[PDB]
Amino acid sequence: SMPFPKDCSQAMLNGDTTSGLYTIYLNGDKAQALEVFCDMTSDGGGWIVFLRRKNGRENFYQNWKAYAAGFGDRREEFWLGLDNLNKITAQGQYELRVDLRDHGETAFAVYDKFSVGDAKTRYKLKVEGYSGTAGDSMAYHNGRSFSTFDKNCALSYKGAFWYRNCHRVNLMGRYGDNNHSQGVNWFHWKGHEHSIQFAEMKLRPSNFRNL
Ligand SMILES: N#Cc1ccc(CNC(=O)N2CCOCC2)cc1
Repeated sequence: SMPFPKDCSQAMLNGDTTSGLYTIYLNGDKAQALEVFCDMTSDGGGWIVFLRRKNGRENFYQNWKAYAAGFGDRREEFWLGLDNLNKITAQGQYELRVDLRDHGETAFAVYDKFSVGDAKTRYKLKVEGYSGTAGDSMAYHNGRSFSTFDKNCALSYKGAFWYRNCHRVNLMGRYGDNNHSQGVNWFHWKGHEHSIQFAEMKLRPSNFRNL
């Protein structure tokens, strides 16, 4: 086992194959402990989950500081934090996976290159190298800064995201809201008038597929 695993891939290779809460260590630094939910079953496992929607119990209409820091219950609905995402994605080349499920139908998107810039970039999104079944709805968002109501798409749709004008992905939108562009949307899968029941966003090293 690795003593200070820097992500869920180094925690999984540590022989922990059950999905659930693990400690990772940013930059392998024992002073930078972070509790994360690891999805150890989806497409080979080793994924840090950084967003989960599943029941509408948690409020995602939250401010910049909340999106920077993270909020919620890792075992249920939560957001990991943009500062965490920046520090993880700085450690190497990461891949994004998005898992979606609605009324028994499932879809996914994988982006071979995924990174989140630091606060001086307003947590700029990079997403490249799409494959999957959900449709490439993140391409629209590539290179955009993060937006919250207090830093207007976030205000207009009462969510938070790497908004443009405004979205094809709104996974931090209002739960069960089928009104146009208000809900948990992935446009190239279920459009803007269908709020998705279950959504996860997760990341792991892009080289995990052959390590
Ligand atoms: N994944 C995740 C996730 C991230 C943060 C929270 C709650 N916020 C939080 O832990 N911060 C940082 C440490 O002290 C308390 C404030 C919940 C879920």
